[PDB]
Amino acid sequence: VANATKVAVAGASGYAGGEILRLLLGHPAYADGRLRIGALTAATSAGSTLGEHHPHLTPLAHRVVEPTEAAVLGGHDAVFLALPHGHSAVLAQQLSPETLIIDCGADFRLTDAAVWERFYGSSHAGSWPYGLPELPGARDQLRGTRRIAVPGCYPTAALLALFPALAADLIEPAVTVVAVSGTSGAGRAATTDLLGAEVIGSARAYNIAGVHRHTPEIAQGLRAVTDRDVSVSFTPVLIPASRGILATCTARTRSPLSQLRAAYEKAYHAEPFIYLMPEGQLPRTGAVIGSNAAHIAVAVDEDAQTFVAIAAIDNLVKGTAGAAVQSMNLALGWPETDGLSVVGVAP
Ligand SMILES: NC(=O)c1ccc[n+]([C@@H]2O[C@H](COP(=O)([O-])OP(=O)(O)OC[C@H]3O[C@@H](n4cnc5c(N)ncnc54)[C@H](OP(=O)(O)O)[C@@H]3O)[C@@H](O)[C@H]2O)c1
Repeated sequence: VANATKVAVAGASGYAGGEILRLLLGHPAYADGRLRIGALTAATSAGSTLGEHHPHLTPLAHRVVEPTEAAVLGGHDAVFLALPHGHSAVLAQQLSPETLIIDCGADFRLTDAAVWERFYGSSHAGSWPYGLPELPGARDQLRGTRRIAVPGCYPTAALLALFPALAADLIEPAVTVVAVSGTSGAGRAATTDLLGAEVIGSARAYNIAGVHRHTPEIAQGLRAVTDRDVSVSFTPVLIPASRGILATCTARTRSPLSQLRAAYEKAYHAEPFIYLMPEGQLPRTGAVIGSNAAHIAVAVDEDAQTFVAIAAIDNLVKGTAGAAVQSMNLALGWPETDGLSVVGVAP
């Protein structure tokens, strides 16, 4: 059990960095003095105050953003990396080795070098314990870890929706995922196609037909629960919301619905963040915003011989920062649910 942890956040001015800070402010270790918020770093934002970026985080508004450098990041027991991929290997190498390093990007997520290279165009750096505690065998690798690779947002929703059925061998291993997402998932770098005037009142699929980099990440998590050949058709759709992922996940099945439901019960009955919808209810992203919860319902389309699983998460909490803090709690030997509410902020 960690006694006193001074935390830095690299990429503090971005959405993921902002959300880590929000959750750390609400964490009971912050309140009782055991967790201390240190250096807040970025690139070009350095020299500005945090309030200029995250006006919702008023207790920290006056903090001056510092450059993202080893000298600034030194002397922290834990360092969150909330930066675009391709910096954390370089950066992680510069930090004291015993630092708990929690990487929100993709660099340490994937376990196959040829898959990595294909989708990311660089040499594979390797892999770190995957920050999705609810996956079979995941929680054990996170306890006492000094290294965490936080999952992508879409794979979190897809894996939670699909792994129990596939693990029980109750569906075919060719899965289809169509997931809608709020725009905060795309980050805070200004581009035309993320402007409000463009996104408000409009929906669009993007990176379709296997080009999205989260495709192999879904396939990897699934391959860990079955011996069968997994395929993934993944289509992300940007919708006019700031937060939220609703993943619609399908696969061929000939199994009774009651057996599929039993597989979800077994997987999730004692998982505090997973909420199985009551009969006749279905998830909505509105219900999970600002919580670390995933709300899940499953069904069978008999005419179509198709299993349907719906999963809703907050992309910034269970999809990113909440996953990071949940995994942090595990790494430090603190109660896993600390700082992480299952109650949504709705309407
Ligand atoms: N947002 C999500 O829903 C989500 C979900 C899953 C994973 N992630 C991951 O989180 C990471 C950041 O995403 P985001 O959505 O939070 O992006 P973002 O909102 O654009 O913020 C990016 C942050 O990184 C900083 N940065 C950029 N280049 C840097 C550099 N060369 N050195 C140091 N800092 C640099 C920026 O600083 P400046 O302000 O100075 O530019 C900013 O603080 C990505 O790897 C992404 O894959 C995000």
